[PDB]
Parts: sequence; structure tokens; C-alpha cells
Amino acid sequence: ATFEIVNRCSYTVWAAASKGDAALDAGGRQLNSGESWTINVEPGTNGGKIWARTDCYFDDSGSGICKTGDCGGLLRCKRFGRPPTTLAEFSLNQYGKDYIDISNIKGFNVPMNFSPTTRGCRGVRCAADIVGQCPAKLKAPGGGCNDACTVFQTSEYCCTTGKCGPTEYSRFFKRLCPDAFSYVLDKPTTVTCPGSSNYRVTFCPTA
Repeated sequence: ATFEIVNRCSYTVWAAASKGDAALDAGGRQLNSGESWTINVEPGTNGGKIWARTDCYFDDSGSGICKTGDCGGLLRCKRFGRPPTTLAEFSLNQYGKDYIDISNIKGFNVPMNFSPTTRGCRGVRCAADIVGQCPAKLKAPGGGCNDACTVFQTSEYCCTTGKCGPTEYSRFFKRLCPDAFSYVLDKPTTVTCPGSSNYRVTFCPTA
């Protein structure tokens, strides 16, 4: 599958692509404002994630730091990024279907459109100003809006027992982005695509 990753933000992001135990394609790259990065994701990729990182410093070997979505200080992510991270999530060729979603379960740093570039299902979008509106106790100092599970580390927010409900914090994310996961047991906003669909992830799709 091809993912085109486009930075429509006015600021530089460092795209990341990981399935949690491995990079997808190169796993990470600097995107200046307007730059496009095409990756190939293996068919059958289960639990793929794409995210943006903000305010990165990388030295010559690709080691450094980001204020949001840092993945063990690497330019080329092998692991998931540190919250807050708006997540493009995908499982490809799962019994002849692709499953895509956006999640705020790991919070929100960068607005995001996640759309197929092939036919047969709709894209999803979380492009509201969640950082600007972010409740005071979820505000990440480095930028972005933490989920309540990252901040408070409770069973209710992290859904540790596999039982929990929506919360004041989950409902803030859900109110601003109905089409994204707000908490672990949120009514699914998963979109079903045809197997071997191609995708565009756009950072700042409206800004």
C-alpha cells in the first residue's frame, strides 16, 4: 500500500510510521511546510500508525528529541511516539478489508486528515483546534493536548479492566473530533476500506 504523507502545516513536522515493534518504510522524515513523503507499507500490516512530531532536533546520525511524538530519540521510528500524538491508525488486508481510523486515545498534537486515494470508502478527519481549546490539566508544556490516561494513569481513563465509560476529558476530545476515538471503549469510528486501498495522511488539512 502507498501512504502519501503531506505536511500542509505552516510549521515543519517530523512524520513517523511504525507498527510498534518496527519502522514502516524509513519510519520517519522531516516534512517542511508543503512537502509530501510517499511510503510503501507491506500488505497485511496490522496495527500500523502514522503521526507527526513537533520541535525536533536531530544530529547527523538521526538521534535527538521531539517535544511531541518522540520515539526513543530517533528520526526513523521503530516504536510508537510519546503522547500527545494525533494517530492515523491502520490494519491492512484483514480478511480482504483495510481498517483506518484517527485516534485521540494518545491525545492530540497536530490536526490530521486520513483519506483513501483509491475508491470505496470515506476518509476521517480530526482538524479542530484541540490544543487551543485543551482543558488546562491535559495541556502538554512541550505543545499539544494529553489524553487523561497519559496524565492521571487511572483504571477509568486507561480502561485497564476493559470496563470504563466516557469521561469529562474523553468528551472534550469527542466534542471537537466526533470522527476520532476519544477513549479505549469509544463507539468505533473505524472506517472499512477495500483490501489494498492507498491513503493520504494530511497534517493541517484546513490550516
